[PDB]
Amino acid sequence: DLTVRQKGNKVIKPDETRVKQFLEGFNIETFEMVGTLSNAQGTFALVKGAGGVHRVRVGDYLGRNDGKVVGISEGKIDVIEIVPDGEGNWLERPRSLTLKERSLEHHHHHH
Repeated sequence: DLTVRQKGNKVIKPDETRVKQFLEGFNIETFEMVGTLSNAQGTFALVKGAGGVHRVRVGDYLGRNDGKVVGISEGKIDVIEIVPDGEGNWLERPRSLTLKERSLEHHHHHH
């Protein structure tokens, strides 16, 4: 196992050597929280994307921004994603994925 603590930023640039997951090739926002599981085994999160279903728990990663799992609720999932600062450096991006539901929004320019 490994510690999940982090002070400041300690962010790093993306590479073509790190773990290459099928879901890691798609945006983190494109995904939509489907459900959540909680039992003796622990707390897992169910999300849909890339034309399929995926399951990850605290510690795992998802999205091209390596969205790490930090929080898992019944109606929202807290995860830390990596995003650019605007010059070249990266930074942490705490985003919460709420359970899928009726909604709508336009698309973003920068991907």
